Amino acid sequence: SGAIYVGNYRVVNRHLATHNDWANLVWEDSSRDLLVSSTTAQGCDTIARCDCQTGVYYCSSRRKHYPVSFSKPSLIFVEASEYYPARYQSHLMLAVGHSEPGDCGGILRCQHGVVGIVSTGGNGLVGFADVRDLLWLDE
Ligand SMILES: Cc1cnccc1CC(=O)N1CCC[C@H](C(N)=O)C1
Ligand SMILES: [Zn+2]
Repeated sequence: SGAIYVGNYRVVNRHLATHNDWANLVWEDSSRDLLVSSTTAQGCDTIARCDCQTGVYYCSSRRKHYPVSFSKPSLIFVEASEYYPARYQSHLMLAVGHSEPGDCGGILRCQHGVVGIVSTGGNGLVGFADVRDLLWLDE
């Protein structure tokens, strides 16, 4: 679990969105596993606007942060689950690192701010849904 709070927005994994998230829907993209809902309170996370390929992510299954090198956002094949059929997930970045299903929502950050959130994993690889292109999150 985990979310990004920037301005009047809450960014979560689309497969983990709540009833409240859907009742206050701003935008969602099944192909990205992202959903953004509105909030009454003001958020202070800073979104990175960069092409960083190194950063640190929070791994709840280990109660630890890990430094990683990650790939640029791309279309990557993702196995079927109770949430989605087998498909290509877009805007996804991979790194060599530990992750388990309850790890989705963990933040990946570089020196510039929030890069994205944990969205996939398995086989010693963790996948992060990028948020750096969503420029509207700041306005
Ligand atoms: C096995 C594992 C390890 N770390 C994080 C997550 C996981 C599970 C996993 O990859 N997915 C299940 C939930 C939906 C995901 C998606 N974006 O389609 C895919
Ligand atoms: Zn950066």
